Amino acid sequence: TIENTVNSVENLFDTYKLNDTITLKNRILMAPLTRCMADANLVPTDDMVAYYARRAEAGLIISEATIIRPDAQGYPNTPGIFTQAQIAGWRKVTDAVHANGGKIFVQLWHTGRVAHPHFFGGGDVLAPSAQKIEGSVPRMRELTYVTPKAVTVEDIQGLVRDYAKAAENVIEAGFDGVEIHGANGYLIDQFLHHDSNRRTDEYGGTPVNMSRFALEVVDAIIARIGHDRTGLRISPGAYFNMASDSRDRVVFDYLLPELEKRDLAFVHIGIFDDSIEFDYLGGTASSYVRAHYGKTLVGVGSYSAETASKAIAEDKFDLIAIGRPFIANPDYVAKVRNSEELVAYSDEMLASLI
Ligand SMILES: Cc1cc2nc3c(=O)[nH]c(=O)nc-3n(C[C@H](O)[C@H](O)[C@H](O)COP(=O)(O)O)c2cc1C
Ligand SMILES: CCCCCCCCCCCCCCCCCC
Repeated sequence: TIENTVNSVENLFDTYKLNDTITLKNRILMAPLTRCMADANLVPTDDMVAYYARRAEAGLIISEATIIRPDAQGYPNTPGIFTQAQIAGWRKVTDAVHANGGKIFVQLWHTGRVAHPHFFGGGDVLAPSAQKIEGSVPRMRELTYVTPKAVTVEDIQGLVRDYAKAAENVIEAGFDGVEIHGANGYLIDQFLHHDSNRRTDEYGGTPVNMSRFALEVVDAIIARIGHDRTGLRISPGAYFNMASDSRDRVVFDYLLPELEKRDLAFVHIGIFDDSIEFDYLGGTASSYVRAHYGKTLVGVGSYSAETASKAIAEDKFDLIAIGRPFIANPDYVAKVRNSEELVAYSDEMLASLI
């Protein structure tokens, strides 16, 4: 059991060969963490360069979610990678991480129905279906979510194009690869769940159809940058801006073996506390995926170094992403290596980019 922790987490420091292109120096990933600190042009700042550079002891950094085009924006100051200036800003980040002996993937984002037109000149919010989420944008004054426009198949083609163009830009910006943000209720996840996907065309209504958009995005990105540089984050369990539906499981039962055919760099779970069991998945999100997918898996969500080490020892997943503790402890890896006390995260830490 994971709770029966032991007095060594040596396995976290194992070298891990993702594939013939990339070997990680340890099993510890910096989880993607939106910080809302990019500039008015959504260009990474020199403060963001320093922030990522000081975490280069991680085996791999996954960047904050990075938007693929303007109508993807749902939160303030989230960086993009669709303009030349954005590419140049990210190149400073990746050069600094590499110079510090690290590796970094960008996380490519479209928020779908969680976008807000305040950020993009009053344009249409896009989603699989005209199903609005509840509420308003967090930490902003009165930006109520709107009913999305159900994308047309031409919109879908343009979105696939723009994911692929972003992936090309990512390589120009010097990243080691891309994590596709297929998780946490955002655009790709919206196609994979019945709450958000009420379509009756070739993108809805069956597991094959509901998986089609995700697989088209994956395949278009692989065609641009290669499978060894492409990972995917997924949320089989509904929990953020997503209502649950008992039929969603069979979508993922179809998707996961299809993903295995693409020989991705990794699949990564998107969850906050992986100790939570989901009724519809027969247990935890990671155990569900591990039962349906036989290649490298990144676990995440309320793990300590000790419980992550135990889970990996027990073959539950291969790599551990660490989120909140990497905000509270820039030197997380060194402190874990040296058995030093770690500071607990508090939400108040988000005000500071350190
Ligand atoms: C402030 C904050 C921002 C986040 N932003 C993202 C994001 O950009 N992309 C994403 O996929 N997950 C995001 N997450 C989720 C984390 O990647 C991670 O799954 C979560 O924090 C659980 O891991 P932890 O317990 O180690 O923090 C965010 C989490 C937090 C706390
Ligand atoms: C945007 C990143 C930071 C978000 C902070 C607020 C928390 C969002 C995630 C909530 C995690 C708990 C989910 C409750 C869902 C029920 C599932 C069983």
